[PDB]
Formats: sequence, C-alpha cells, structure tokens
Amino acid sequence: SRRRVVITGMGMLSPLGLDVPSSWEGILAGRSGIAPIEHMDLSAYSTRFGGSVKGFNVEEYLSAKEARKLDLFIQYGLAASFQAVRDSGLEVTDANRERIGVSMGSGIGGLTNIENNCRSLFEQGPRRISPFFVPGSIINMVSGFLSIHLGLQGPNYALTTAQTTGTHSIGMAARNIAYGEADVMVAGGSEMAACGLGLGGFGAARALSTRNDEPTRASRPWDRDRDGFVLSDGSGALVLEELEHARARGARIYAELVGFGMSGDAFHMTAPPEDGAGAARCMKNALRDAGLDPRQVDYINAHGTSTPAGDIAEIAAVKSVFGEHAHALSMSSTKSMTGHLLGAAGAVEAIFSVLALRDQVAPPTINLDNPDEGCDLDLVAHEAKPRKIDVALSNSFGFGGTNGTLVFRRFA
Amino acid sequence: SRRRVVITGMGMLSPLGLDVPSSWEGILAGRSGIAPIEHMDLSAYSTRFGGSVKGFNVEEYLSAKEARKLDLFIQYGLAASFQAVRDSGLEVTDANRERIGVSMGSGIGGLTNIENNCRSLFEQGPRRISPFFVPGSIINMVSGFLSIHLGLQGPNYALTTAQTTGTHSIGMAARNIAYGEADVMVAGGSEMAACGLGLGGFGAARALSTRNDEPTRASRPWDRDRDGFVLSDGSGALVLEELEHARARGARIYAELVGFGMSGDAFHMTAPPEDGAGAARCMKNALRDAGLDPRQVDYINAHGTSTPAGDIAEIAAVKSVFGEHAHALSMSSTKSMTGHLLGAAGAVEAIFSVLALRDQVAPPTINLDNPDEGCDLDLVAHEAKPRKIDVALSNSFGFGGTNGTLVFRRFA
Ligand SMILES: [K+]
Ligand SMILES: [K+]
Repeated sequence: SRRRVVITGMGMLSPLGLDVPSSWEGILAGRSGIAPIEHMDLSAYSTRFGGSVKGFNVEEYLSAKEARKLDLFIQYGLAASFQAVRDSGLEVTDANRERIGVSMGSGIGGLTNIENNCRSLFEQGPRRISPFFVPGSIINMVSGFLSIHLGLQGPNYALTTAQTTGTHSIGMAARNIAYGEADVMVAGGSEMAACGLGLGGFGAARALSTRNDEPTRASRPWDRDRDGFVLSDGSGALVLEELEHARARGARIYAELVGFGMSGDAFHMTAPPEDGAGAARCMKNALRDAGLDPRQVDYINAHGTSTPAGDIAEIAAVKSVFGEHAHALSMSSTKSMTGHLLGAAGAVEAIFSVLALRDQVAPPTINLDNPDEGCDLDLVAHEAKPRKIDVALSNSFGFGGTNGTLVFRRFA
Repeated sequence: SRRRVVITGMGMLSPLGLDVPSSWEGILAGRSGIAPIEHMDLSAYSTRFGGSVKGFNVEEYLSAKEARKLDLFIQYGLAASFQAVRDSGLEVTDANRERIGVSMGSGIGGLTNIENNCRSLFEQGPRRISPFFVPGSIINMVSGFLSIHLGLQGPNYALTTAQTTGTHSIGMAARNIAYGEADVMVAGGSEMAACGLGLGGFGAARALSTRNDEPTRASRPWDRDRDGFVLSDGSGALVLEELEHARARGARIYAELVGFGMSGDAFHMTAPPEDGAGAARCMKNALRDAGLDPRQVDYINAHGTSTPAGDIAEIAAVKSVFGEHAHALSMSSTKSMTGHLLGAAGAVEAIFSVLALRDQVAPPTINLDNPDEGCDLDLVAHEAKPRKIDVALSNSFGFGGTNGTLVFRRFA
C-alpha cells in the first residue's frame, strides 16, 4: 500500500551553528545559543534577546547579486536546503528531476523585508518599493528558488501552520513519496521574525520571556519559573527518499520516517487545552500511522516551548498516550538551548530526533532547575543521556491549536 | 486503493458577489467586477483599480468583537468557509469532529494588518502594536479560527503557494480524504492584498495592467493588447467529502473531484517557460491521477491571468497535452471578469468549474477582442456557451513556477 521513506540528507542553520554537525555538538554539550540581539536597537522592547544565526555568509550558497533580492528567511531556507541536497549525494538529472520536489515553509515569512518596504512606502511613497519585494518575501519562494537553482520539477509547494510548519512540511512531503507523486522531496522550514514586528507582536501578546538579565536561562521548559518562549531564527531541511530509490544509488540512510500524525485542538487561538487532548490525538494518529504501540517509543523531542500552559499540556498528553511507559521513555525540549525557531522549529527538531537515533543519546532539557507540579517524567534535565533509542518522536503544537507529530525509527 | 471524493458544499466572496450564486450569475452574464478602488487613496500609484469585495458585512458571520482582531483575508476566508459548511448541511458532532478538518490558505496573508502595525511601530514604537497582531494576521489562522468556531478536530493546516494556493489547498485536502486521514475537509483560499504594499509591490514589479481609464477592460486574457494582471480580493471554500460518508447522510453532491496534479517549472521566479512545459506536465499528472485520457476533457478554466508571457504558455501547454482535441474542448479565463484573486484564485475557479458542470455551460472569456498569434482555440470569447461538460479542469500556475491542476467530473 505504501512505499517506505528514509532520510538521506540534512541541513541546518540554528542559533548553535551554521550547519548540522556544529549545531548538534552544541545540543549534546548543553550549550545555549541565546544572547542579547546585536543586529538592531531593542532598548524600547520588553524582550531583548533571541536565538540569532551568527556569522551567516549567504555567499557560500548564492552570489551577492542573487542573495540581495531575498529576505533572510529565504536565504536561511535555501542554505539548509543546499546543505541537505549536498549531504544526500543525490545527482539531479533529466532522468529524475520530475521525481524530485520541494516543500519548504515558514510561519510568518518575510517580515523583515515587509518592514523595510513599509518604511519606504510611508516616507517616499509607492514608486520606491523594490520590484523584487513580492518574489523575495512571500513564503513559497524558498521552494520556488530552490527548484530553479537545482532544476527540480517534482511537487513544489509550501506550508504555513505557524509553530508547526516544519513538522507538517516534512510529514506531507513524506506522503508525497508514499503516494507515488515523488521519489525525493526536500522538506523543512525557515524563519527570521527577529525584526521589530516579530518581537513587538509577540511582546504585545506577552508571549515571550522577559529575562533580559540572563538570556541563556530564559528558555526553561517545565521549570516552575518559566515566563514564555524565546524567539529564535534559522532553518532545517531534510532530503526524504523512497527506500528502493536510495538503495539503488547506495545512499547513506540516517533513519526511517515511519509515522506522521495531525490534529486540531479546536480550543483557543493561542493556548492549548490543559489536558493536551489535541496533542494526545496527534501522537496517537502518528503512532498508528507507523504501526507502533506506545511502548515502542524511546525518545520524544517535545514542542516544549517554555510557556506556562503549553509545557504542562504536553505532559498531560504524553501521560495519557503512553500510560506507565511515560516513565520509561525520555523526553526533552531542545528549545531549552535553541530557543523557538517557530516555523523552522519542527524542521530542526526532526533533525535533532534523527541524530538522537544515530548517536543513541537523548539531548538535555537545560535550565530545568525546579520542575513544576506534574513534571515528574524523565525530562533529561541538564545533561545529555546516552541510552537505547529505537524510535523517536517529534511534536509541534502551534497557534490555532494546530498539531503535528513525526515518528522516526532506526533503519534496517 | 483510494476512497472517492465529492463536493457537497461551496462558499465564496468575489468581486462579483458576496456568495456563490450571486458571483456565478455575474460570471454567466459576462459581468466585470473590476472598478477603481474606493477604500484608499491610489493617486500616487501606477494602477488604481481592482476587484474589490463590495458590501461585505463580517457580522453576518462573526460578532464585531471577534471580527476586529482579524485581517480582512481571515474574515474573507471564514465567511467562504462558513457559507460552504452551511451549504453542505453537515452536522458536526462528537462522533465525527475528529474526522473533519480544514486546509484554507493564502498567498500573502495579512498585508493590511502588517501595514497598519508597521505604521504604529514606526510612529509610536513597539508597545503600540496590537496584542492580537500575530494571531490575527498569519496565514494558518483561517484554518485556526474556523476549527475553533466549528469544533473541528481533523487535519488542520494551510498552504501558501502564491497564485496557486487555492488549487493546491483543495487537491491536498482531497488527498487527506483519499488517504483515510479525514472524511471531510473544508479547503480553499482567501486574499486581500489590495493595500499599499500589495499594489505597490506588484506595480514595482510592473506586473499589473495600468488601464486606469477603462478598468472593466483591463483583464483580457489572450488579447494582443493585454498589459498584466488585475489584482482582486476574496475567497472560495469547498466542503470535500468521502463518497460513502456523503451518501450515508443524503448529501447533495455537486460533482466529483477525480484528479489532482502538481509540477514545478524550474525556470524563472515570475515568468513561465514559452512552451508551458511545466503546466503541461501538471495537467498530464492530473489527468493520469483521474484515470482520464485528454480527449475526455470538455472544459478548462484557465489560469489565464492577462500577462503576455503566461497566457501564451498556457496555450502552448494545452495544445501539447490535448493535441487535436485542443480544438474541441472549450477553455476560458474567468479572471477576465473576476480579476486575479491570487491565493484565492484557485478556490473560486474550482467553484466556477463545478458550477460549469452543474449548469452545463462554459463561462466566457470577456474582453477577448483581438486574440494574439496562436490564440486560436475555442476560448469562449465574449459570452457564455452552453455545451456538454462531463469533465472540467482548473489550472493555476504561480510565482516560483509552481503549478497545480484539479480535475472535476459529473457525479454518478
Ligand atoms: K519537537
Ligand atoms: K483556473
């Protein structure tokens, strides 16, 4: 009924590194990538730190002339995409390019570019807007430009499901491959909302931590002194591949993507329900899609955003799905270190989940000094935990109560 | 292998009407919905007309208090969604709500809201941004709020593939139902980019017609004196339903959704290739997905945007897919009347395609006074053409060279 889908390539920019292996070394070491933001003047803002991408040089991937039309969220998406296509060793030919596509998305897209063109329009009027504004700032153009730069002719689209984007992108790209619409898909997410509208919009909603004096401690999922999420930038991308197609060309396979689930809370615009019953259904859907019993799960990479309401819902949902086995699995939030990459969070965390399968180690939940009422599971507090990981889950639960769960598994 | 998917409900706001049947009466009569734009001062702009939604009253759907947080693209999406859920006669219960989802998207989303919050931020600083800015302006919240207002717990996501959004949303929602992930999906698209950044961004790219003296004549697909697309607002939404589920409750079925195809040009950021070879592959994929031979197609609702390069590519692609039969089918662009609803274009045109199957009539391509070189097919110039329509196709081809084709068919 379904062809099998594996991960043959990965790419990343995060607040911990300009590629995957540098970012992952950071994760394993408990390193925070959070810091006061240098690129702009945040003095008037109630929050002043974030996970920024540091030292990014777009001209590793594109000429200065190409790069200049494109919002940072696009540059970030192409870079992760390029890394991953490279990482995969895939050679794109006339014989396969119609079988290779792209699903790279974003939660908010080109907010920086829109900001800047907004300034021009207000001060100098319509004619000063760039002619590349639209193509260089709408969300589908990570997918757009990547297909052009790589001559990829397969399914070409983009999701935008806020903080769940990255997770849904990967899952539905795998469904493209399982359905026969593609053999290969580049999927993932990118974001750069660290601009005045991003930080101010999230500040206005009071959704962000305001621990300005100690930014590396701001993101503390399941800690009783948590005060909101930490906004972060970057991108993740995976090369998904039908199993036989990868065997045929001798691909290195990191892991198998076995399950994808989805759900809606149908509850509230920004807050999850106390019992996490939407997240519970999503994980259950993802497990059944993988043909798995809850007891076969060894590691969960949580959404774990460091909001009061969400961290606790996620515990409820895990306890209700997994029962007693909730105490045997390890769950951690690597947002404790990376911050919340929004639409890219799902993508980088899928990659963290795959790496956790490769190296048999559960990354840590840093800053988990005083676990709140109920937060009594193995949350890998403080430091990496080597252990058996056969099956690894990655959740994302975003505004609009939109939920997504991926299930990965060691390959053989 | 696949469950069968039918259309049981439809909703719409367009520049021709505040619902489906008013909009469709306009279409059949050759009525243009294009007019100089009243809602803002366009004097400094090189284009000054558009397809606006006229007389919209959001309080038919939501309280003033609800409505006020939400960008117009969201209001427009919920309204079409509500219409269509209503139109369908579906009763949402605890027994089915986990089987009912939403895929409603947009190409650019809340550009108006972002504009306004941009002004506040510039003049008055961060603290003046609304706390509802983010939830009320990001694209996934049509889906978000609809699932909350209707208690829908099934798959919840949103696409953003620019001018192809509406087409992809519907196609992938049908795939949700064919796969077993849902029995029912509300899918479609909404847009309101008629704000300074929209009109100015598209003006800066020189992509818009500038026929300000005669706006009802600006949109003239395949006419030799065409000078770019006409920007338009609104929304379409369809209730997709597994076939047995609809039979079981005695649903009225408009038509069957039998095919969905996708492709990438991999060519250019904004311009299609001269031969339309990407669009050709997309239609071919869509036909094969439907189990259909080209000769079985009676009517095509074209992308037909009134750009020089795109209108002509689409002819090339149709001639190459359909061969001699290209001269027996009828193709028309209802953008001649509606203008280009961008991310909603696909959604309203899917609805036009379904209505064309219901009433056995091909809508007209208005303004097609002098067909360009090569534009010698039956393009239903000027006035509606009653005829046999068993099978109807709807194309969309958007920036990034992203392509989508839907195939509908009379039900029995
Ligand atoms: K996660
Ligand atoms: K169309």
